Amino acid sequence: RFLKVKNWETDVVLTDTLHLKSTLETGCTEHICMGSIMLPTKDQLFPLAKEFLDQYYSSIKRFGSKAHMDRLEEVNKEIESTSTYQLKDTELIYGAKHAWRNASRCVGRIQWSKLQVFDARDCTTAHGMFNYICNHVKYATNKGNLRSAITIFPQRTDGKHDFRVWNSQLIRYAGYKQPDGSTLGDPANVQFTEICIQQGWKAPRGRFDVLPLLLQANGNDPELFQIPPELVLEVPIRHPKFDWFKDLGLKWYGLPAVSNMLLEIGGLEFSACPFSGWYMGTEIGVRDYCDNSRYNILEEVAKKMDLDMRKTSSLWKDQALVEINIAVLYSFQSDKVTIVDHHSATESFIKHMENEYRCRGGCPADWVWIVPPMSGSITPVFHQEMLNYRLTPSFEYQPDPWNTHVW
Amino acid sequence: RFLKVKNWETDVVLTDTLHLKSTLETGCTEHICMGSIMLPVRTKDQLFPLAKEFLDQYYSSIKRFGSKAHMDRLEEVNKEIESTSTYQLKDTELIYGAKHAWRNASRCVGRIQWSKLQVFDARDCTTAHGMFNYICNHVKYATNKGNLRSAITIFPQRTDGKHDFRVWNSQLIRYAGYKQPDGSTLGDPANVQFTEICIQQGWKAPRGRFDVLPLLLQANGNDPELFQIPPELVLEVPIRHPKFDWFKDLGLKWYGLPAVSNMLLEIGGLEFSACPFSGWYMGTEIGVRDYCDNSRYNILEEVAKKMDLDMRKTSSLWKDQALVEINIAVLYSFQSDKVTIVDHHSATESFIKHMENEYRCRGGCPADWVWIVPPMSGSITPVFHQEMLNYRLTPSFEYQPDPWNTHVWKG
Ligand code: HEM
Ligand code: HEM
Ligand SMILES: C=NCc1cncc(OCc2ccc3ccc(N)nc3c2)c1
Ligand SMILES: C=NCc1cncc(OCc2ccc3ccc(N)nc3c2)c1
Ligand SMILES: C[C@H](O)[C@H](O)[C@H]1CNc2nc(N)[nH]c(=O)c2N1
Ligand SMILES: C[C@H](O)[C@H](O)[C@H]1CNc2nc(N)[nH]c(=O)c2N1
Ligand SMILES: [Zn+2]
Repeated sequence: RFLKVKNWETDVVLTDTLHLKSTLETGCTEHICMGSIMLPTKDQLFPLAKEFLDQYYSSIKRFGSKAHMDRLEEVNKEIESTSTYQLKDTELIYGAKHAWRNASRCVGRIQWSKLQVFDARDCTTAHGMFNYICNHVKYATNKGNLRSAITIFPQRTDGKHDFRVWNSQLIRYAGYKQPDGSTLGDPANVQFTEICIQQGWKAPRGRFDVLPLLLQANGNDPELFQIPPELVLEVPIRHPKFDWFKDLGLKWYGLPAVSNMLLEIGGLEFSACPFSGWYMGTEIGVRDYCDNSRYNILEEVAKKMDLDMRKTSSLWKDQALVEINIAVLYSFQSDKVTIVDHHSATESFIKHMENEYRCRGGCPADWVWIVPPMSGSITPVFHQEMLNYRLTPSFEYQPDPWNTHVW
Repeated sequence: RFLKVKNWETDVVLTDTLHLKSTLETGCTEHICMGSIMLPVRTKDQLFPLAKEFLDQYYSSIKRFGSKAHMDRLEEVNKEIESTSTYQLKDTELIYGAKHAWRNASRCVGRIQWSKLQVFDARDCTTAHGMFNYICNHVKYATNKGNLRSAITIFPQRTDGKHDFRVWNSQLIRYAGYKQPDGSTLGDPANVQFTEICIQQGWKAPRGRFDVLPLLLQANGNDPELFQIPPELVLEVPIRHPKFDWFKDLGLKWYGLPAVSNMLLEIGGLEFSACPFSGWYMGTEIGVRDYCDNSRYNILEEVAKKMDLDMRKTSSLWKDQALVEINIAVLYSFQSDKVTIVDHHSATESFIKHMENEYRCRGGCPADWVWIVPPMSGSITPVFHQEMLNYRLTPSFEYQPDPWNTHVWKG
């Protein structure tokens, strides 16, 4: 019930008490670990509201205060009447920052308290949403000096009036299926690029076409909007040693801005809550470029380096992978766009873990996601035992809108 | 209950019914996942259900479930337990048990080979000298002049836990570690504690960087004894790089035979506390972990210097770059000397096929993702994208405490 975690490279042992506050379920049982599975009303409402409000007022040294009790009273009265309730601005900000703080799969949580929260709860239309989103993008991008931000659209009411951003990220390249049988652009987005076309989009059918936004307000049909090109900061990808690298014609966008998740605070459900930080190099270099069901460029890069691709034991894929990742970092840095390498970020996370254990009693962490997709054991997180559990407020997964939307 | 797993690179979805035959606990609960935690005397009372369950499995596998041979064997074991508080396995049972323990080892990427395992029955052994002889033969047989063969040597089962056979080495072949008065470590830092024990027990240490450790063997619960593996039996490989000629000057070598000796084999409730087993190396065990862990030989810097990588900023990925070259050199060296080894791409690829085969033929394959995924280049191997269900089946290999922490000294 009081758990210890060991770092095996350093023998440091932390004691986790925070997990006893965990509420939601992991998917695992005593008979089975699902640690590597991708996705494992008024009486419902008030305890949830109460538990959140309890942690809020404790966090501001006002637990058991008149202001505390008043707010509990007040929210309880609002729930009784409206069947929902509204967060005070302060609570909204705490809630958001804490959803990040609790995101067990996030290696960048050391930055969690420095999140810019944009209250977009007065929004009523997709045009409105578009405006809020352009502002988020410009603010977050900041001419390459990235700043973390989240924009929070109105909370779910009766599930018929949901706000949803249909894109999985605010910025992402298109994916088209060729008669050739292959795939042009980003294969991860083939279906979404289709639904854009189905709903009107004029695709330039290229390899790196920034997708249009597909915005859904109040449960209405979603609408297309093109982000101002001048707001989409992109980095051309070159290598600091191989001049042929530029000829591969690769680029990536500076702003990772996840738009498809669900923010839960005090039982309230924010279906449209796009948030953004900045890239860890491997997200692009390892996953986006080298995953087989993505840009899958490994073969071509290797061939250009003239490595022995005959036997896998030449570790040519490994060599190419390293070089590709060197280039991603080199390009971003040269263009003064914020980026962190997998060594710095994992080392930062270890310090953060130690802070959370020391100041909060622990830190929920999903090893399967925290360890970078390359060079795993030469990063400190590899040797770090982690406890995974679900705290609230949280970011949750939610079904893709097209499978849901009552057209 | 049926459980599905998905490969997110291929969209293959498999169905697990095998987890239903799971008993032992995972460490996990509905409120906490302990999936990345490294480590999360038995009465006649608890012994017969364990025996029966095993014997039920064994006889299914040979398509004799419910036959008279099956029933009589259950009878015989039943009686033998109430009479002797334990029982003995038939040779067939031991062999089946050993293979299935490997097959059930959820952290082993090498399980495609599970059915081909040479079982050495050392249950007639009584003394440490007898142990040394058995081990020597294991080493010679498994080595096979570089053409490695999986083998396991099974010494006598636990009785009262007061007469245990134990191999005090974590591996049959492993390099000495020496702490120096200045804080630095000479040799393998992983073995400083065991090295010290050996030294105290009479071992004359050469005090070099790659001294092969002596066998420290415990028979029947008596104090352990030192034995030197004949050098001619210890196959080693000098490490060089195919393009880099300075690499040989790094003075590196490794032993060819990975032979794990500190685990406990459990079969039908019976506990085998000394069951050394051996296969062959996946290149990353040496090249990534043994050479490059900060707490091991830790050669990344020295290799990086020699490569003249930009080492001032970690965003140069000089570490990643040096790691790859070392792993290249490890594979090249072994292949050049015709010592069996497998790269992490081949091994993970084989594991996916094995695992699929296991779902089809067996209804599942327990697998520990945290361990299965290679410690370099994780996502460019197919296992990274594979969902896995982890659970514990018997027969199994279990951890046990280091014998020096539990041994009662005779003098
Ligand atoms: C500022 C620098 C940040 C860095 C370097 C970073 C890093 C990462 C990385 C590498 C992942 C793995 C994701 C993948 O492989 O697809 C991840 C996941 C995640 N991040 Fe962070 N992140 C940052 C900011 C943020 C912010 C601002 C938020 C929310 C306010 C956030 C919330 C999350 C969540 C919820 C996940 C897991 C999502 C899932 O379960 O699929 N991160 N992060
Ligand atoms: C024949 C070629 C084999 C290969 C390539 C192989 C590969 C591996 C690797 C790379 C590991 C992870 C090691 C680590 O990181 O510490 C492992 C773990 C393991 N292997 Fe295999 N193995 C082989 C044969 C065997 C055999 C013959 C047995 C037993 C009869 C076995 C049983 C196990 C067990 C029980 C573990 C888990 C160790 C633990 O929990 O600490 N393997 N294997
Ligand atoms: C697509 N992979 C699974 C998945 C599903 N749904 C959302 C996901 O987002 C990952 C994610 C989330 C937030 C991030 C913030 C910053 C950053 N650099 N990467 C980040 C990556 C990932
Ligand atoms: C010390 N490291 C953890 C550890 C503890 N106790 C036993 C271990 O065994 C690892 C292991 C076990 C069996 C193997 C068989 C073949 C192989 N190539 N590596 C293998 C590696 C590992
Ligand atoms: C099957 C496995 O759970 C899946 O591939 C996970 C593994 N770890 C990951 N880790 C990160 N950071 N991102 C991912 O998308 C994944 N995918
Ligand atoms: C904390 C963590 O469980 C520990 O470092 C694990 C990670 N995965 C591993 N995987 C393998 N194959 N071998 C190991 O020793 C480890 N160590
Ligand atoms: Zn688990």
